[PDB]
Amino acid sequence: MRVLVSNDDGVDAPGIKILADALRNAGHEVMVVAPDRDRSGASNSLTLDTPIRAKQIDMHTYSVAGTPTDCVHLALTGLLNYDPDIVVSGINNTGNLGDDVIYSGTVSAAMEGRFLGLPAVAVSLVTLYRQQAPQYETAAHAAINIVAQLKTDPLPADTILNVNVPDVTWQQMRGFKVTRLGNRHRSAPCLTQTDPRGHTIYWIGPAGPEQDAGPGTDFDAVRNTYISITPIHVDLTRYQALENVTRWTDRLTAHMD
Amino acid sequence: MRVLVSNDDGVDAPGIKILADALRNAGHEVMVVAPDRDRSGASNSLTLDTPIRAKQIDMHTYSVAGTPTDCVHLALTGLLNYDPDIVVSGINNTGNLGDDVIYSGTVSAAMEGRFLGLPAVAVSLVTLAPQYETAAHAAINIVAQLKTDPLPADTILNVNVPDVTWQQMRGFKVTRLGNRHRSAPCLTQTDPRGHTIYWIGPAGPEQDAGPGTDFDAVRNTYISITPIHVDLTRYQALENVTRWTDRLTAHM
Ligand SMILES: [Mn+2]
Ligand SMILES: [Mn+2]
Repeated sequence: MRVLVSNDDGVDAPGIKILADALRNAGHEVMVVAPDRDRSGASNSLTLDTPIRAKQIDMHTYSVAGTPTDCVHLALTGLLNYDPDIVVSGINNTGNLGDDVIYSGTVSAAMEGRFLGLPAVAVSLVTLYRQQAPQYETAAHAAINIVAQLKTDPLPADTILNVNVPDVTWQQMRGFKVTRLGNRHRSAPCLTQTDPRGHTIYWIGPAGPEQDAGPGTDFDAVRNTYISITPIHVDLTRYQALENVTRWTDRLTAHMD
Repeated sequence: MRVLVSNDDGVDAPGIKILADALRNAGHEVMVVAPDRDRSGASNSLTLDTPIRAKQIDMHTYSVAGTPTDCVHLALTGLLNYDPDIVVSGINNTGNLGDDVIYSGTVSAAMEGRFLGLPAVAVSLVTLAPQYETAAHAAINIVAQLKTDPLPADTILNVNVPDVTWQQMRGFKVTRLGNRHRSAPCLTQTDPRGHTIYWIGPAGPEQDAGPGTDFDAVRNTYISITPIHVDLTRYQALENVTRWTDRLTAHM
């Protein structure tokens, strides 16, 4: 099939190079459009006030000076003469779990893919301890299997998949599981120290034992050497609360003017 | 009741000062913790690699050099001997509609307060002499209503206000999120030097902003209220994916 590939670490990242090579060996056609450098640390929204620069690296690669949402949007609206069937973002050098997903760069690229009517998948690697080469080939192998399964057995396509792969060899993996998002921000206290000049500074400390990381969550599966799969929303409207708020607003109207 | 106020425009912004004064005149207790500069245009994630600095301006005001999420988090984890009942963010100088909400700085503050177990509301002004007094009058009425009539507290209210006088306002309406940028083509132009540049085109031919949306409400001079998610987990799809994953495993 015809696949598009993007990320948020940059076009020169080793994670995006291995992912692309694995797909071509499977018999797919792959185009790549990625940022010129690491974009993590800035806003994810679209640029509308200024024009955007772009240059070509090779016959299959384009470099873009902007956000990862700009990359996917332009590629499907006239930048190229190419009609893909699916969008894949990755592979990230750091995991994306729990309540950190909403502001993730890797996820943002897949989000823009579904807005235009295409199923999308996000893939991350769970590394630890910041000369050991990461197991990128392991994450790539899991990607080519999910894609081939979506081809024959499609999904309702009103959802995107978030995937996290443990940093080990394939022979040590234990299997696949479907999980939910957990929480961690609640159990993070603050700290107080002094700089070399004697001014008070503040740190955000580590997580405590009272965190939501029990059985059923994505945090629990990755610690037991399992691959996590979590379906997430695409529309932030809570429809199951509309009828109640409407009656709540009716009372507010009569109490005022 | 006790209220915690924050924003993303700045601690010296006129929008946050009027909001705070109106709440105190209503009989509530107010404490302000806001960013030091107009940091509208950066990431909203928590800071973990570097320490954060903070200064106390007066009796009820703190200036923080970090994201609006850093403001709310620190204020509820030991910075203050204060136990608020609700968090309010605003008032923003522009609007927040459609698919611009997910990456909004104003919303990010209200989002963090919910993770710590507190109800939150975001307020924005739809600017096309700003009418901040009109938005402030609408805020105090909603706050007082929440005390007597509580909500399931698994949702956040997103509020937008038209830029007119109170005498011209027509009422309140419950809406849903619309859309405007899912059909904007790519345009090709040249810079004064000869290079090639690309613009993202304006709103396309057919957009999703009809009856019921949040765009349509403010265009006809109404106040929009939209309940939004906090947990991005789609529980209504866990059944199909499970069976789908089983067939994936059974492919050897
Ligand atoms: Mn990254
Ligand atoms: Mn702002």
